[PDB]
Amino acid sequence: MTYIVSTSTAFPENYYPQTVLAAALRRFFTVMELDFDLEQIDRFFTNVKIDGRYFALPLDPTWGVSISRGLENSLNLAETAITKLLEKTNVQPQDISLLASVSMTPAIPSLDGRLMNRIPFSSTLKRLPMNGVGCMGGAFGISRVADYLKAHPKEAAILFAVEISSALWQGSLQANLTSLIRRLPENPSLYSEIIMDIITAALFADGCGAVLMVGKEHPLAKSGLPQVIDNRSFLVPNTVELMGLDVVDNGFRNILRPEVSDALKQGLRPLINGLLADNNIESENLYRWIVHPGGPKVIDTVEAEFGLDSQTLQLSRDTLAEVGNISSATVLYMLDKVLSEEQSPPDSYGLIVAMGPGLAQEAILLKW
Amino acid sequence: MTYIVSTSTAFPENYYPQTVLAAALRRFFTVMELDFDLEQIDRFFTNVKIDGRYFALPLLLPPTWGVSISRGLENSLNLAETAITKLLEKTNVQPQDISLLASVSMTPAIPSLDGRLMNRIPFSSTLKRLPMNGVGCMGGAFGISRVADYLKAHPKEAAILFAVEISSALWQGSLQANLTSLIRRLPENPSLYSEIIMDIITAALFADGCGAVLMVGKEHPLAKSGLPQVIDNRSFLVPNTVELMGLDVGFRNILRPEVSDALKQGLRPLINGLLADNNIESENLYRWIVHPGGPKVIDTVEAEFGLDSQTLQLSRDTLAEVGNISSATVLYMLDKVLSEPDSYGLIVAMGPGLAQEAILLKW
Repeated sequence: MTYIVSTSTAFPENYYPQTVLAAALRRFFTVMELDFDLEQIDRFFTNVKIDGRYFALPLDPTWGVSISRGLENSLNLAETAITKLLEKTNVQPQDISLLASVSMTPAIPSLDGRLMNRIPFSSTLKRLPMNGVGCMGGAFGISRVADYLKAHPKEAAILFAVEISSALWQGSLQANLTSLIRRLPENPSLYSEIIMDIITAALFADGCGAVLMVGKEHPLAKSGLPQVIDNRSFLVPNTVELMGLDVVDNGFRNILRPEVSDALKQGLRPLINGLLADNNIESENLYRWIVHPGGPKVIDTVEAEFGLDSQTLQLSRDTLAEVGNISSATVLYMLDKVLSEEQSPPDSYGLIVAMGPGLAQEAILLKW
Repeated sequence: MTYIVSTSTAFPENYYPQTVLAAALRRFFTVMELDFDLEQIDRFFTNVKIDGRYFALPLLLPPTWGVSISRGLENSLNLAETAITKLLEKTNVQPQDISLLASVSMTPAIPSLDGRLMNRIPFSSTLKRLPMNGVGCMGGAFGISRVADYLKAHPKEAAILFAVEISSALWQGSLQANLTSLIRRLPENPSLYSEIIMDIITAALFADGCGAVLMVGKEHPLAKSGLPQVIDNRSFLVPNTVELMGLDVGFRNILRPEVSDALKQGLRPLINGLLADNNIESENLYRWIVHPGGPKVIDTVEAEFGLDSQTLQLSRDTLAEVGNISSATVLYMLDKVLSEPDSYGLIVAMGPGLAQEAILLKW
């Protein structure tokens, strides 16, 4: 089995409290003289339960130069996270066999290839650049690397996830919101669309997380480290339209439909109960959950679906409170917290759970 | 080791001769009255040695970019489903019996193409997925490598890789806008001349298509002895070559001439190493399958390894019949070889990074 040796994170410079971001969006609503209840901005920016977010891209361009900036910031955060991971484990870049990445940032070549020009990996490094997975990518990545290390038990591998959600604030939100409020009196059907764009504006933030995992025979694979003993994927049929990221002319639009939390119920239990059953364990046997905070409603749905104590998912709400939704990186950040400042009984069980576009969910069974 | 048991292709409905496509671009130049020598169009459309290309998207005086991406997405889905279904039918393999679906494509898709296909084909809801990007024309070869590693740890499982690219999306407005902005800015800046030629070469070269391959572990029932085994694979990235090849965001294909030269930096260190740790000399290779980025790339590989000029003939033939269909090309090539004796072979491709991938096969 694969061992989680260590983790690290990296965040951009500017941290805005949630009220400042809501004031910015309201200012845009007022300046363009858009006709939408200004208090609807505050309601959804407040009830997402986020205290403040990191933005790599300014709150004060062209879509080309915005993406170029986002590429640069993605690379910077990934470099910082990988470097501190290597230094805290005392591992040289040439001893890393596989470098896996997840990020919605457009990058051809991928961010991992780009990073080999700033960190001295060997030229024959294997790379695992994934995409089309959105918020699930963090957990997704662990699974893929875990599978990789089953056949490479002597190797070390690094996964990183980095997202620049603030790129939506570089024009896409503005253009789409102006058109939608334009048509609201013409066609009230679009009200639910504006809400979506506001919720997206209230929800998503920037960040990067990284994790070093090793195979069984690797010199760093010691007792007392979290072991990835199994993982599983699930895709809820006929839910493509509930979540995702569409490319539009001026930029992207984020798809997060209100149905999501209900749709998730179709996959959560067969995924998890099936995984645990196939490892002769029940959901009550889990000492800890690390559940991606899709939002307060997503967390509540997991709580209800598994009969969990109201404190069992507090890490999800805590994470969402301090950094917002940093998409694929969130779970890694959470895992980082758990490894760095929380205590795990020997041989206890943990479960990483994430959801995202498809609508797809990933579940990973950890053992201490 | 890992076996390759079958392959399939899928192409759009319309096949345009290279002469028609060149004439289309010249028409656009002339209607806009762009001050650029139109004989450079023919030249580079002729010099790429492509006789025709499949274009999924309409052949341009442009619709919305969101609409173009929607069409690219739906066409990519259609092609991949056609190829996957053909693969499954020709092997009599049930979709429920597939353990992994890996995809490579530059068509933006969140969720990925492989996820959306689970609604078209009855894969089990717990299908493992490997959706890859950022690799361009290397993806096909790249994909095979990553699937082989997977099946190394899952020796009785089956996986499918598909590669699908819609280059014709770049004819839906990006090339026109870029070429006009460059040409009517050329009098101010004579440095932009290079930028124009690159676009022409892009317009001359890339095409649409899809391939799929079914791969199995070693204990799988389909792992018969007539099939090629992936016995090793290696990857290599040339330092400080990011700006030579790639795709920047419409989009703009990046393909600088120096690629041909930077290519030399990677190939021989890669290939010679991969053969060396497998007790194999480059001369006793029965077969080569080299991604045809262009005839200049094929000639570079030929000279760098001192090959017989028929050894890479499959690359020139492929480029003539289907053009450069990016990550799918080498699958379309593999499909030929399987369908057209204790010997070794290698698949070689190159793409953005600038990265190269090499795979050692044994039949």
